[PDB]
Amino acid sequence: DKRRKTLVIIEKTYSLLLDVEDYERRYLLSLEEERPALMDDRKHKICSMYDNLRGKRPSDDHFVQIMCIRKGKRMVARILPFLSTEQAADILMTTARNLPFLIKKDAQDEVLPCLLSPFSLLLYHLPSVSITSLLRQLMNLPGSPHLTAVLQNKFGLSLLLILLSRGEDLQSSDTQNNQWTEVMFMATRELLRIPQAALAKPISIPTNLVSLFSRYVDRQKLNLLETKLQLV
Repeated sequence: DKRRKTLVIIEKTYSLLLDVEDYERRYLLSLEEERPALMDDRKHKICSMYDNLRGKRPSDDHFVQIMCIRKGKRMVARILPFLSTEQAADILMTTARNLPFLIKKDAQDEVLPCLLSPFSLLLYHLPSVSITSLLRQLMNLPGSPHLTAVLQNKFGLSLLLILLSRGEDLQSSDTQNNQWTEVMFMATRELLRIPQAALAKPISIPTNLVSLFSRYVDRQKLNLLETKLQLV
């Protein structure tokens, strides 16, 4: 159906991507000649890709449709590092907001995991509040919060872990407190609730996750999480 029309948005945007990747590529392998990067004329293309992913607010429809086609996801995964921190945060927020539905349409293709790396790097430019918002969004709070579909998914589960992890980095360097502790009591709770079998296989399991859960759970249940996630 409209998959046909959306496919056009993708190709239109894909062409922009290759152009941007071409300049970056040829510039990165010529770091002698010691010449300043000429980005003045390239910049309006990045915004164009962002617009094509959303297009001012606008409903999640435009973006979600794109994130259902195999090429769409692979594309977005490559567009991310070109976007500004805000643009990428919007994409990540919008992804988590509709993640349950995106996992369903990714049943056959299973290409979501290629977004993990791009999002990983994004999280290191995000402050405490943003991480909480992302987790709060992923878990569906404020609205009825569930994550079952998320934990039973490689990317969903791996994303949850990278978020909780980054949140540890920033919460250790010490309504955020209420927001964060709720998202942490929901995280640990739902993590203990899920059966060992239904849990997906995480791509990269962060080391500081033991310390994090040490703050919201007792020794007894903490061991459960260790054996539960190969925590390290």
